[PDB]
Amino acid sequence: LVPVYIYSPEYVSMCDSLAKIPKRASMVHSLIEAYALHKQMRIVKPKVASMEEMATFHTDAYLQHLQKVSQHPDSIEYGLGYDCPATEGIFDYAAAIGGATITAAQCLIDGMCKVAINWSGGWHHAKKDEASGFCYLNDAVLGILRLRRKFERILYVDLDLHHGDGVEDAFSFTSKVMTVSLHKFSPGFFPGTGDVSDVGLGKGRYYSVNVPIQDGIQDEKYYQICESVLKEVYQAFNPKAVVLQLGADTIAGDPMCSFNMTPVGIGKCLKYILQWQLATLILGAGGYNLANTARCWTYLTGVILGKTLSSEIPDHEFFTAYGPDYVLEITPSCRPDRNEPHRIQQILNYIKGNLKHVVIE
Ligand SMILES: CN(C)c1ccc(C(=O)NCCCCCCC(=O)NO)cc1
Ligand SMILES: [K+]
Ligand SMILES: [K+]
Ligand SMILES: [Zn+2]
Repeated sequence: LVPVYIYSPEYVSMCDSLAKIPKRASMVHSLIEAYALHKQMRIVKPKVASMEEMATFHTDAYLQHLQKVSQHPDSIEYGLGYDCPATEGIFDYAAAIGGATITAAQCLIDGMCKVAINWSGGWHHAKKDEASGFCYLNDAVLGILRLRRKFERILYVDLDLHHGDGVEDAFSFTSKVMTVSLHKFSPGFFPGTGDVSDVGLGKGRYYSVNVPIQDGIQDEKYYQICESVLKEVYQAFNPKAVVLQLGADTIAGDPMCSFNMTPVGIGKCLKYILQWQLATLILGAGGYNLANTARCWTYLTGVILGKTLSSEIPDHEFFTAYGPDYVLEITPSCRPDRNEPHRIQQILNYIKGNLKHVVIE
């Protein structure tokens, strides 16, 4: 039907308080509203996740400590400290984002929509009892566990710059959820996991697909790799629902300065997934050039709505942040692509061999 847009003014205000991305949620929604895209979507207010719902993946012990420090020596033991500081109210922030993704997943299984959007979600590094990489709660896993009540095989596609290790670890032992992550992979780069030989464990073996990619990849080659993998994944795995993480830290201009992507390339990967006509949960999380992240997700929202957007950024609250040209398009950086053609073919062929075992159920 009409895409569902998870939004409430209190929810965006909560997401703006994250120290790593101040006011990014307001910038994203303000630009989407500036293009009047919210009038073409069904606005759904997100609920706050309960302790029972967060406990479907996270352990009690980790959730108790998170709730205590939210209002300590054992904080480092649960991954709280450096990348994830235990600030006041951090448990309610986690429950808010986790509940937003659960809400979007609930809309999918109720037949209310075929696409549900929660751009502020997709924190894919958190483990069942350990925070990691700015992630205290793994709302992506919680969203998958909610769709799992109705859909038998769920495909998780992680297009963030970083490896989605938390989601992959959560389902590394099952064949009922397949994780596919395209990410920068280089010794020293966070989180350091997700080589192409990472395929899963036990009965989940060959149901974890990882595409290690080097710096400087652009739209054309990226869609070549993504369409090649998604085509083989769709025919070998035959999914019934898709969870799509679209972190914008791959876009040119991001301080990560690794990939050299534009939203047009990500949108072509998104169009290929929407053509499957499946229930699709859209997440974001990643993105540290605030204006470029709003640019990307606004463009991707238009791709979902099938609309073509005006190049000029309309005047709004955060208009001054869209220099230097104040247009929606993003120009790739003039730096080399470090992806050798023979290395990419070697990675794709290795994945093709792994997926042949999936065609032998
Ligand atoms: C300049 N400065 C203080 C820092 C710069 C980079 C990092 C970092 O990458 N840390 C490793 C954790 C990265 C997790 C990124 C989360 C993400 O986007 N996942 O997709 C840390 C501090
Ligand atoms: K990824
Ligand atoms: K798996
Ligand atoms: Zn990232």
